[PDB]
Amino acid sequence: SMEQVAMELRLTELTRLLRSVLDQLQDKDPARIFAQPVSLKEVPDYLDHIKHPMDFATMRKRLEAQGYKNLHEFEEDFDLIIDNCMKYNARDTVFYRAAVRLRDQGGVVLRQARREVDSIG
Ligand code: NA
Repeated sequence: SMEQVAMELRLTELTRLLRSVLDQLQDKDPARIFAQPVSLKEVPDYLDHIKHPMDFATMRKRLEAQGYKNLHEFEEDFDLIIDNCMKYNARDTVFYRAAVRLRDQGGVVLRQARREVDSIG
């Protein structure tokens, strides 16, 4: 149907907007602390601590399969990156501190992307 094609164009356009959001968020992580999944070789107990791991590569895979239906879903995954790190790592670590910074600096990027998704429908 033509209705299905239009829904598809909307998903594609959301995907394009989210790809740019994701590059912008990831520049707020120059150290590449959240670039890839936590290694289970190197942190074998990780899953006893954190039930839903997230990272930017896993988000990028989901994105390119147009697996985000809206901004809220995308925000949930971003927030898992931060919230996971702040539980697993203590306050006085480079890892926790990099989450706080990614959070604060990501907040601005997301505040405008919410306006762009409402605005552009
Ligand atoms: Na903790």
